[PDB]
Amino acid sequence: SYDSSSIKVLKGLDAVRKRPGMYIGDTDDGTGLHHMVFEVVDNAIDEALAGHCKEIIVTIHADNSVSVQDDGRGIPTGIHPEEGVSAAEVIMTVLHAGGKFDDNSYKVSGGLHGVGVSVVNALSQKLELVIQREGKIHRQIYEHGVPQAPLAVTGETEKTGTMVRFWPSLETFTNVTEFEYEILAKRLRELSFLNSGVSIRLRDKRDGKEDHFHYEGGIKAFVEYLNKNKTPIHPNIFYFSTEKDGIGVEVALQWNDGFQENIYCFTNNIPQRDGGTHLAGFRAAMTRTLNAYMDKEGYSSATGDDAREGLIAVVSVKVPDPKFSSQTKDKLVSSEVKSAVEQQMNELLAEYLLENPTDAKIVVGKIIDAARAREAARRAREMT
Amino acid sequence: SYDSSSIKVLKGLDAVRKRPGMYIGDTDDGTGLHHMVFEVVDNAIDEALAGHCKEIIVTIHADNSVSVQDDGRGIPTGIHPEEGVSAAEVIMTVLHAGGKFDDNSYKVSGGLHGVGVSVVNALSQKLELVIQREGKIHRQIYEHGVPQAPLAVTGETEKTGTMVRFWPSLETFTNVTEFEYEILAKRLRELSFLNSGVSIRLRDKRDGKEDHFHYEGGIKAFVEYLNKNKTPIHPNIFYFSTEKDGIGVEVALQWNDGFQENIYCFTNNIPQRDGGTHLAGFRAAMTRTLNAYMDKEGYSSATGDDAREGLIAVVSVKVPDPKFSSQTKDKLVSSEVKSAVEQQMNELLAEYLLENPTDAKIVVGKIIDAARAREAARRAREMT
Ligand SMILES: Nc1ncnc2c1ncn2[C@@H]1O[C@H](COP(=O)(O)OP(=O)(O)NP(=O)(O)O)[C@@H](O)[C@H]1O
Ligand SMILES: Nc1ncnc2c1ncn2[C@@H]1O[C@H](COP(=O)(O)OP(=O)(O)NP(=O)(O)O)[C@@H](O)[C@H]1O
Ligand SMILES: [Cl-]
Ligand SMILES: [Cl-]
Ligand SMILES: [Mg+2]
Ligand SMILES: [Mg+2]
Ligand code: NA
Ligand code: NA
Repeated sequence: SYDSSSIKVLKGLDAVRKRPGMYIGDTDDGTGLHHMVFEVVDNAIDEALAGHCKEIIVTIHADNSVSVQDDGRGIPTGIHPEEGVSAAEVIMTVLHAGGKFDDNSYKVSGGLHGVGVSVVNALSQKLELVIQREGKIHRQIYEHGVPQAPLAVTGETEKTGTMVRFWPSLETFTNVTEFEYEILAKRLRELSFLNSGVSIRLRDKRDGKEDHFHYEGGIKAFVEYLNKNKTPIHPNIFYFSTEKDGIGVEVALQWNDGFQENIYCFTNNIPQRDGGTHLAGFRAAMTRTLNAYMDKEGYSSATGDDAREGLIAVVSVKVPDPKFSSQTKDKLVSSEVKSAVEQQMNELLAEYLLENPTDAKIVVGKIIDAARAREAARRAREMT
Repeated sequence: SYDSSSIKVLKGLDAVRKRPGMYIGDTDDGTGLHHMVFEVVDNAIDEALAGHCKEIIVTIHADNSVSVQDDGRGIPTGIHPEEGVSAAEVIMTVLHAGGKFDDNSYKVSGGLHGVGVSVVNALSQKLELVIQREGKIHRQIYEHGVPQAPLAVTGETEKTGTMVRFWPSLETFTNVTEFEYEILAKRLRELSFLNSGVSIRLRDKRDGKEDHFHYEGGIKAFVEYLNKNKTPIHPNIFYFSTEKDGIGVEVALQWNDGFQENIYCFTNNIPQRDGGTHLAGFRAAMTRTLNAYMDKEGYSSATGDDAREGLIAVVSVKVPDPKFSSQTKDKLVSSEVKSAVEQQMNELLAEYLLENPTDAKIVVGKIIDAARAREAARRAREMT
């Protein structure tokens, strides 16, 4: 019998536990498990983007929990009048709740859905929250998303910051249930490059391993790092950072003598594994600008794929209200970012090629060689 | 100042309008716009999967609205006691609400989040709902997700079904704002193949164009259709349908003399553009089973990619509670589906090759030729 009693409304965090895939991704291969950490880290990075956090400490504990401490402003603790509990508890227990729906608290933030840490909470057997704010230490414990007691003051402090420690629920996560140091370290190293001036520490209490990431030089240095064990073919890394029409665009790139393409795209410091409009704009400007240069200098018919071979690039955009296809933010679907990146790249890459004739000549050589190899592969295929 | 008044909770459907990308996808290139239709169509298909709907009519109206009529059971109309309004209104105005959180109303369904038609409503300037149920016609109008009046009886009927007509909000959708016949027709043709016995009609009132899709022969015929304007190299399409361990697995495939691979994956009739665990299991069993056959018959070192060239396949699984990474359901992230597909394929594909020696020999020839062409391309590349 199909009638009004067949219709169910899921309340609070029940939807997250019921359908974890739409909130955290794959709960079996480890990627969802580590995403729990990255949600908490993204909130600390957002305090760093806002200018308030200079140190982040990520700890893998020996009982398979993870903690993240930041020295930012602290999650607000005052009573939220509408809901009648502390703003921190609203944040931990209510979907689509937070301080990133306008630009008053965070001008630019990776966060935008009001869901992230509420997901972490919902999918954790236990979560510990410690907040340092307004001279006071506040603490609260959750079990499966349920607060055990109201947020309470436990003492005094000169400091500000937020600490979240969580133990993931094995009723949700299967197969890969332990944290992998190198997965966390990769992401934290990249965040250090993206956030100059912010100390990021990683500690593993299982084995005593630790890292301290504090690179200077930003994404230009990130490109150097990524070519470290490769062989760059030209010495001058192309780089710019601009802020035009409400949108920050920062690009670095360099070709090496290998045959792979590795472009890393980020929006408000969140990676897009599956690319998006920023990558589409980057590719479009590279193809245009190189073809124009080869035409003006008399070297020209290669395509956009021949520009790929040997490329390492980082594209990092800063956007007031970006649009992603999912909570995991694997893909950027904001059309005006395609145009901002394309426009800035066309102008600054053309200047780069004019100002660095030796590099330009080497890169043209590489593109031509890629095209020559592509055409020979094709003829060889046809002939078998 | 960052404090508890900085924390905002979005209510009702406000979150959908605020962050449409996580609910509908890209609101500028047309893909989100057409997804609005497919959400409504998916709900009618779910009535068809359940055995209650034999006809679906999709109409593109001349004012740029779309309607979908089905002859299923009808959206329940009785008052939902907890919320105090009709179950239909709860469905249209509340996220994570519906009848697909257990298997009592729909054994198997594409739907699972309780979000789809509430998203359509939230992002529509206007929505018209007409429900035929229990001898009565019920009607309600929404504007920007807001009901204008409570659901009302308007007359009598011998029929059952649901009709939804919506006008998409241009405050949300940009650039591609008109419906494209061929986008809808492609999806509806594929749903006809996936749902034998269900009449699917498409009508465009802008120009009088119409289609009636009612293919028989199912996914085996779908593979024939997809090779129609190509040249299959062997006459016998591989096909099976089984239901083992709670999971339905149905596969059809055939090689052609071209060089592209086109695998179409579906879970409860919803396509996965970005693949997933069903595709991973399909690839794994193909590689294993073909290598075993080539080893036993003495033809063997090709890889999994050489099995790709010329392949057309459809993989359709039926799963009680699948896991997707997003509301748009582009990717299946359920580990036990990888194993069900892999296991069923290994057993039935090996039988197929034994029972059809002429086809097996042709397919082995094709795999070998693909490998030969791959190796020649590689040597040619190296030498430039
Ligand atoms: N470490 C932190 N320091 C200060 N405020 C924080 C911190 N973590 C969370 N918050 C606050 O809690 C809110 C909710 O966080 P969260 O549930 O992650 O959603 P969000 O960051 O706003 N968006 P999203 O992560 O994309 O879902 C944030 O918007 C902040 O207002
Ligand atoms: N055409 C229909 N006929 C009968 N019942 C329907 C129909 N459309 C919607 N419903 C009911 O309305 C509920 C909510 O639909 P919807 O908001 O699309 O979510 P869902 O189909 O359950 N899941 P999802 O589409 O994955 O978000 C369904 O679960 C059904 O109970
Ligand atoms: Cl009812
Ligand atoms: Cl406060
Ligand atoms: Mg967040
Ligand atoms: Mg639905
Ligand atoms: Na914001
Ligand atoms: Na169900």
